Amino acid sequence: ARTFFVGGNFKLNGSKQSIKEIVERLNTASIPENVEVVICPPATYLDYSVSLVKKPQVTVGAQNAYLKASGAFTGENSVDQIKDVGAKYVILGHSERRSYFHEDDKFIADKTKFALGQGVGVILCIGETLEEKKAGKTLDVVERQLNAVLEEVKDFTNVVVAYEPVWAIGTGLAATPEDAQDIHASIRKFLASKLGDKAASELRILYGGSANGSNAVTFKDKADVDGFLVGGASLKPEFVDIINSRN
Amino acid sequence: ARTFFVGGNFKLNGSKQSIKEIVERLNTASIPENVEVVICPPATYLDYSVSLVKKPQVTVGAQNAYLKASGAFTGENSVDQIKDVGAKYVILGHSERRSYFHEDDKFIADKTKFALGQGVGVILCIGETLEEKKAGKTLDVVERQLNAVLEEVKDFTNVVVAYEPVWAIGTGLAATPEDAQDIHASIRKFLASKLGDKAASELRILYGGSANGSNAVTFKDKADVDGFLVGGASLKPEFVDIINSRN
Repeated sequence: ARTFFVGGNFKLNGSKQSIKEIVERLNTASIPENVEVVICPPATYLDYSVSLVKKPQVTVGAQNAYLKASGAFTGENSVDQIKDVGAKYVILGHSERRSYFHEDDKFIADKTKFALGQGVGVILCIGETLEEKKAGKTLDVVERQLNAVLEEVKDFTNVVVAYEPVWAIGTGLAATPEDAQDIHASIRKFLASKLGDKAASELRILYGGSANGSNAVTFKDKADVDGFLVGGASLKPEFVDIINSRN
Repeated sequence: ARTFFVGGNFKLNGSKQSIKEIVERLNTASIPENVEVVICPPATYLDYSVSLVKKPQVTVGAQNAYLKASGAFTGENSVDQIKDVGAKYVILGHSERRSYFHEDDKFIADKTKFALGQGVGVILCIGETLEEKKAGKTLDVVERQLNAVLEEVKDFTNVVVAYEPVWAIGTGLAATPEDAQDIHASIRKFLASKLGDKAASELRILYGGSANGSNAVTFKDKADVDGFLVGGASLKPEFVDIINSRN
C-alpha cells in the first residue's frame, strides 16, 4: 500500500559543503527499502544535489517553479530545468509562498497542472492558520485549497499532498498525532468524493509542521498519515531518525 | 572614463547543453581587454556556469534573490548561496518582477542594501511603462524608483544601473540611441544631485530593451550609454558582437 514518504524542505538554507554532508549521511545510513525520500534544496544546489545521491530511495525536488517552462520571466525556476538536471519533484503551494509571495489558489492549481503535464511530480501543500482553526474552519480552508486544484487537475497519481497547519510551521509545537489522524482521514474522505475511493486510498497525505526526530515515532500508528514534510529537522542528523521512524 | 559593461539576462531559458555552448563561445572569443561581461542564467545553472568560465572579463550573476540570506522562505534564492558557488552579481528590480511578481520599490531597495552588504554586486533595473511614458511621467517614475533605493543605499561603487524602456516592449515604439542618450544623461544628472558629481561620473548606466548584434554599434558614440543589459540576444552567438560593438 501507500509507500512511506519523507520530504525534506531545506527552505532558504544550505551550502555546497553542508548539502554534501547531508547527502553523504543518507548514502551511508541504513534506511528502509520501503521508503521514498525526497530532498528539496534551494535551486542553486539542485544539480549538485542530484550528483551526490548514491541510493535509489533518495531523489531530489525543487522548492517552487513557474507555470510556464520558458520565456521572459526573470528570476523564476522552470520545471523543465528541474528535469534537465535530474530532479523529480517540485513543492507547490507552500505556506510561505501563499503568504509572503501572494500565491493564490488558482496560481497553485495552474502550476500543478503545468508541472504534472511536464512529467514532474508535485508535493502539494495545504493547511490552515491559527485564526482559521480557532473558528472551526480547518476543513473548509483545506477543501477550498484542494477544490481549486481539482478544477484543473483530475489525476493525483504523481501528486503527494502535504497537510501543514500554518500555526505549527517552525514553532517547535506540532499538531497532536491524534488530531493529525482525524484531519488526515477527513481530507482523505473528502478527496475520495472527488477522485474516487481507489485514488483516495492510494494517495500519500503527509503531515508537516515541526515534525522532528523526537516526535516522528508518535505518528507511527496513524493509518491516514503516510509520511512527513520536514523543514528544519531536514538539515540535521535526526532526519535519518524520521525516515527510520516506522522501522 | 567608465568601463564598458555588458550583462546578459537569460531570463527563464537554458539547459546544461545551451549554457555550455554559450560559455565556451565566450571563453575563446576575442574580446576587449577591459570589458566587463556578466552572464545571468537561471539559478539552477549558476554553479555549472561558473565552473565553465575561463575568461577573466566574464563573471556570473543571478536573476533575483531575497532580502535575507537564510531562513524559512521556501523557493527563494540567497545572495550567500550565489556567493558560495562563485557568482558575483544579482539582478534586482527587473520589470518582470516589478510587474508579474509585485515587487515594490522598497522591496527592491531592501534587497539592494542587503546584497551589497554581503559583497555581491547589483544590476539595478529601473523603467517606466508605456502609460507612464504617455502621461509625461518618465522622470517622475525613475526618480521614485531610485529615491527608494537611496533611502537605504548611497554607495553605488558595486552597482550598475540598467534603464529598461518598458514602453518599447511590443508596443510599436523604438528606443533610439539618441532617446537613450538623453534619458541616461538625465538620470546621471539626477544622481549627481544626490551622490555628488564624482560618484555620478563613475556610475555605469546601461541600455536595456530590444538590444542585438546589428544595432549595438549604433550606440557606440553615446557618452552616457555605458553598456547593455541584453535579453534574448544573450542566448545567441551575436552576443559576442554586442561585446565587440565599440571596437
